[PDB]
Amino acid sequence: GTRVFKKASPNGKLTVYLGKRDFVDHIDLVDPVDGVVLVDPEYLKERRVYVTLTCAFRYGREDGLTFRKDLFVANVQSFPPAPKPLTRLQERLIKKLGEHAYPFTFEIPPNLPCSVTLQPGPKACGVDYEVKAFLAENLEEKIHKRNSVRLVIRKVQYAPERPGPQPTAETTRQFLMSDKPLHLEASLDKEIYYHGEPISVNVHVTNNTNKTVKKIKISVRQYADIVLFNTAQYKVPVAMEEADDTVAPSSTFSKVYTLTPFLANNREKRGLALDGKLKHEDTNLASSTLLREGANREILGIIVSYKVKVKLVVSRSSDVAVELPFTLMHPKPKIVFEDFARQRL
Repeated sequence: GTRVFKKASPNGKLTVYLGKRDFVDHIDLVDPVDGVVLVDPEYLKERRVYVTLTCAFRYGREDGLTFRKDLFVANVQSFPPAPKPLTRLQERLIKKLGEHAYPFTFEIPPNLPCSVTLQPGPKACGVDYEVKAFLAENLEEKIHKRNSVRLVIRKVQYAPERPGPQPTAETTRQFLMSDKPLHLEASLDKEIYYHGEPISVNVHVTNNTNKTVKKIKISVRQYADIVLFNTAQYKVPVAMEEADDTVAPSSTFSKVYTLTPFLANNREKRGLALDGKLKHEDTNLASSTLLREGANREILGIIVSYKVKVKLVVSRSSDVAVELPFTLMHPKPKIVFEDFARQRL
């Protein structure tokens, strides 16, 4: 039936239940983090149960950190209940789990960065979301690790396909020791693409020169800018098609090329922004960072964007190129207990 993900604290006395691992950001709002926390009463002994949701930017090795910045923290006291309406899943889970199952809910602000991990090779950085449930007498009391449970949830970006005009074409005019120019014009089929979806690139060349285009290189490039702790810029090709298609002198050429950027091909590449850990199978290339008008760019930690590049290799050699921006999003999303740990393949 309904899949519910759970994780227990090391001692087994505190257990957290969530409906999903990935909470979709719909730009306007984010899926609520609706969960339940079960507690052992003999072990409770008149202690409070807290649940914390943290969004943090981290920089440095996973394995005392080098850098960590909390971008958002939300705390809720689940036991005793604090002076909110429950969801279908929470109501269904309390009935099944019993009188010691207490609800927790967080509303993730939409302006926060989506989950992103940047692998720089043999160091790392990223934005992570963590649900932490723990039992204690107050927030000021230092927590015992066996009395706490940590679940790494993700915020993933989804945007609906653009209802409007076609994506604008990119052009370039270049003179190649010539009286008249070579005109390169390219366009993409859509503005928004999802992970695993092919990208079609409509290439148009009006070569009014006496030179010949010997080949056409089509590629998808990821651009990842680190904007916290250590300002840096990465550029990684994530898809490449080298076509041996020529454009004769004084001639017009037109062709549609299709490419699909896949993480599977770029596991070895460095400076690559992913939407999760490389070890987890549900990880894809990072989605494009949506920049709202007047938003603080710095507090997003890592800014990801994509472009398709169309390069014409000319004989003499020389290069004529255009770059086409596009948005890469997470695909449209979609009682038995399951472990929260994400699978590797």
